[PDB]
Amino acid sequence: DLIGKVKGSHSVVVLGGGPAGLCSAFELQKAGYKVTVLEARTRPGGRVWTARGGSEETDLSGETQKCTFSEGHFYNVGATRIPQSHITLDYCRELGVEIQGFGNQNANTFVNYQSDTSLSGQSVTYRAAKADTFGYMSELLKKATDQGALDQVLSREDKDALSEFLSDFGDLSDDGRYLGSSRRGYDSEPGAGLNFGTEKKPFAMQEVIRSGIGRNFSFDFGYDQAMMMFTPVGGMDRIYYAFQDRIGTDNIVFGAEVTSMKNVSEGVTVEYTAGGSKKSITADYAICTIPPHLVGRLQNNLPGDVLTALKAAKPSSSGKLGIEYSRRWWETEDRIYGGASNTDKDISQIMFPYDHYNSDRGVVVAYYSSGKRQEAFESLTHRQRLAKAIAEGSEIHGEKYTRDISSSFSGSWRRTKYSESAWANWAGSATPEYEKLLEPVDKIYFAGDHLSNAIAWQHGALTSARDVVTHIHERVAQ
Amino acid sequence: DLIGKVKGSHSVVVLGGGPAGLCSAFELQKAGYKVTVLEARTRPGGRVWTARGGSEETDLSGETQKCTFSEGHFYNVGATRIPQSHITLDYCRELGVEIQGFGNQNANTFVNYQSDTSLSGQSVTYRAAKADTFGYMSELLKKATDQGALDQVLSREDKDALSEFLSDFGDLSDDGRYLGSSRRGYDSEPGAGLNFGTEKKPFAMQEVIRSGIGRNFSFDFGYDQAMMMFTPVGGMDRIYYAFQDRIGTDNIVFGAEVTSMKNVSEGVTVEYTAGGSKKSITADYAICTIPPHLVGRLQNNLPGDVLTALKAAKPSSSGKLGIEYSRRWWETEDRIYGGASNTDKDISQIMFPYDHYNSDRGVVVAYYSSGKRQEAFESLTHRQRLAKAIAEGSEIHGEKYTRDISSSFSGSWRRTKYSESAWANWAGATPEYEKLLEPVDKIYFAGDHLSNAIAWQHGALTSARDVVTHIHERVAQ
Ligand SMILES: Cc1cc2nc3c(=O)[nH]c(=O)nc-3n(C[C@H](O)[C@H](O)[C@H](O)COP(=O)(O)OP(=O)(O)OC[C@H]3O[C@@H](n4cnc5c(N)ncnc54)[C@H](O)[C@@H]3O)c2cc1C
Ligand SMILES: Cc1cc2nc3c(=O)[nH]c(=O)nc-3n(C[C@H](O)[C@H](O)[C@H](O)COP(=O)(O)OP(=O)(O)OC[C@H]3O[C@@H](n4cnc5c(N)ncnc54)[C@H](O)[C@@H]3O)c2cc1C
Ligand SMILES: Nc1ccccc1C(=O)O
Ligand SMILES: Nc1ccccc1C(=O)O
Repeated sequence: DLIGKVKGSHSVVVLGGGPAGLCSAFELQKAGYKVTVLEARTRPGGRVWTARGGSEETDLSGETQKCTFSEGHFYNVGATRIPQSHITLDYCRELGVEIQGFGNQNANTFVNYQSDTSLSGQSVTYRAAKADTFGYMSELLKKATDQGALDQVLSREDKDALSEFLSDFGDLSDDGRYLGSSRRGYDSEPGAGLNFGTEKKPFAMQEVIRSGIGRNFSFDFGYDQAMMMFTPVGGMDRIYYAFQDRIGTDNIVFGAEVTSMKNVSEGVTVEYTAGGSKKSITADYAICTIPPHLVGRLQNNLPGDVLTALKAAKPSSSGKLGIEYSRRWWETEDRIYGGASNTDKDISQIMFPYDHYNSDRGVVVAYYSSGKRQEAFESLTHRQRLAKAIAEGSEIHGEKYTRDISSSFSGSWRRTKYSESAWANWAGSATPEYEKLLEPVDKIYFAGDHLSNAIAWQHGALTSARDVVTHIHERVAQ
Repeated sequence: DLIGKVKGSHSVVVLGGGPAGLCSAFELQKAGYKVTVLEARTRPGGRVWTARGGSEETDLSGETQKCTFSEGHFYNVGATRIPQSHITLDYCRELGVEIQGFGNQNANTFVNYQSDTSLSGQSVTYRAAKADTFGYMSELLKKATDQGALDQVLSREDKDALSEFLSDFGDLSDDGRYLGSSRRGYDSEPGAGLNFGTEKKPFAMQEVIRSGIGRNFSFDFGYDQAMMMFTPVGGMDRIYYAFQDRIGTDNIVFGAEVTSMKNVSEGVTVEYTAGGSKKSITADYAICTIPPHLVGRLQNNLPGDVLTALKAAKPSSSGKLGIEYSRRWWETEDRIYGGASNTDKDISQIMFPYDHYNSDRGVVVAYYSSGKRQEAFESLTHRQRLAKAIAEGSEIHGEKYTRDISSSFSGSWRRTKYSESAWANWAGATPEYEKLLEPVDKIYFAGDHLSNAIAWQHGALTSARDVVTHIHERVAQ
């Protein structure tokens, strides 16, 4: 469907076997091209990397971690969740990669933030934080409406409609006050007979407002984050092993470290080291998916203004750490099944698993941070990272967070070879550097999530691949 | 564990093999009681009923439906979703019954309501509706705050903190106005290069308010509805087949219509018809989980005031209708994976499946409606119910709703077999509810109708546990 069949013989070399490079290869093959993918790593998928039992990684600081998670247990060190709009889902369909729901919103996970209130550092469930925030917000807006404050922008009918909504939205008393709600939850669960349970009591208005316990609620609305969300059963990398299988390992050189990319008379020549040897491959066209800050390191004959453009896609920090617990305390004690706790601490968030519900063990993502709050972990050894994660996590979920730990494994994307970034931020943000890089450089085409309007999304890398393959095809057709 | 081991030889006859009965028998057996369950259906589970290929049901009007859903495809005609706090999840663990997420909130499903606006009968995604509703709500509160309307209840610091939340929560402009948002979604999806996509433009403040487009938002917050929600993989009934297998089919008589229940000198005697044959069983105690409005039909020696209390638990209407499509158009076209569309139409809601994502076919719950809006379907034939469900569904999801239909299957709880109600609606804890919590000598009542979670498995299971506990303490005395 992407493009028609190609007439005659035509070759492409793809640099990088991440999502953009594998998608490119896949589509080019379908159309009848000869394709070769050159991947530096020994796995397919790039920044889509799933940590499981056996995974070993040596980072740019020379520390080697060996993952020992139990069979079936894993976490996604990069890409982990997909919204419904993204072409990633269509590819899961085409490739036969089963998906399942990803818990991107949960009433029972915690918020915990510092403030000049008695709620400072205190863990509060989302449903409680929500009921209080929306209760007092609805009360206040109703107060202003009744007061006449909005008489110049609302009719009398409007005011009565708005009021009705606010009473229900905020679960207000009959006289317009927020006095609590069953929406907060219960200290004792409603049962049978005369066991009515006991609601959790509300916090006071000023402390709710000043605590900032609602600071993350808008996350629920993000176009790429709103429920429903999805993820492949058994890891996000299953998409890229499905791509690898379809392309054929014959057409993918793993452990191929590209060192040179040059426009030549016959197309593009790419030199790479694989198996200790210097190798060369020439093809009619090349699709370069190596992260833009790493492309400059190659030997090349790219024009000055292209090399300057590449530098404007600044690299960024992000990272995760996952802990296998031998007891699913979050489910058994906290009644949390998936979702994420959120905090202002460096850890940023604690993400609970979306598989093996009610089982005996599980991996928790003890932190997923970015920017400044990932810089706080980058330089730390793995052991140090873990200690900092458990310390900060115990401040949110209690002592239980320190118990029943089997193993752990971290990644910091700025510190990981062949990435050296989580994703690009273009200086000046389309920027002129981004625009420039959409243009082919003779027979060299750039592709990847940085050359999309969904940077840090697989959809970005995949729509980039698809656009580039379409361009090459339309050129070949003439 | 619920109760310690009983001493000696003690028997209990459980009437009904739905959740309350099966839980009762499970827990009693575990403590070492002799237990026999009598279930009128062929299946266990009661109002937990999952329709699959081969399912056949003749309702109280004499219409027989035969489900022909493809292998592995189904829908829950009764219980379908579980919140994290319910003991239903604990029993799924105990029983080894795999659970998965249930899609109880979706940004991409539609709301569709009648109003005296141009939005009347028009489908709007939840994310568009929310963005507009919360965008304008935040603008209006921020305006009032800035104008000094709330200076008597908020300090300057409070005002500044509230304003900060409001701009974020409403995605307001730098000058405090709702001007639209990427949160609404995109007419054209943002892609690569210069394919920026095109944001869906906002409705006006008046349109939003006067359409009542946000009337269903508070559903998201219900204690028993808030995400995350769960459901057994492959159907809710799988809980009750798991109970059945633990209890053992030698201790359950299916096809066993109870016709009498009496306190007698030897304990409690229950008469039932099974295979057209009249049978009788006597046990030391009975646990009666038959819906309360049905209890009066039995030959009995219950006190008058107990027969009167049972009549206070008024039956309620609810039903559903599933359609198998040979194409998953909701996923492929509408980018809807699970969740529900909501409406003021009789259909009430259209629920999209939480399994077989990206497959070639699936079952849509074309309606799940209660009260007035189920009465509207109850007396219709299934064919008429289908016709509608399709007409109204096509008004929300377009002409595609009418195409690629394979088969269908409906249930209406009031019209059906050994239920004759979705759940109890007590007249006016009421005195009648309270009265029925007491044994009637050696006869105990259990069910979701004697709980603070009526219309939840949690309510039936906690009722069963309390009854079992009471029987055990009594034997201990
Ligand atoms: C922390 C984090 C979280 C994310 N969250 C999500 C999410 O939830 N959902 C989602 O959809 N997306 C998410 N992503 C984004 C997603 O991972 C990327 O968009 C996608 O991986 C980009 O694909 P790419 O092909 O453009 O680049 P990459 O994945 O970076 O692929 C580039 C490839 O080039 C290779 N390479 C580099 N140098 C050489 C060399 N010298 N020679 C040969 N090969 C080389 C690399 O090994 C790599 O395989 C996340 C990413 C990170 C890191
Ligand atoms: C439309 C609908 C939606 C619901 N949604 C949910 C949901 O999403 N989540 C949730 O947890 N729950 C939900 N439920 C509620 C759940 O199904 C009930 O709470 C539960 O089934 C109650 O169990 P019970 O044992 O009290 O009664 P029942 O399930 O009604 O069981 C009573 C049993 O007695 C039997 N019986 C009747 N008469 C006789 C006879 N004379 N002799 C012998 N046996 C007899 C019946 O066949 C039946 O098996 C829903 C219910 C309905 C109908
Ligand atoms: N894709 C991302 C970009 C930024 C923040 C979070 C994510 C996340 O989905 O993990
Ligand atoms: N348990 C029920 C009670 C009433 C309304 C909805 C449901 C439901 O969960 O579908």
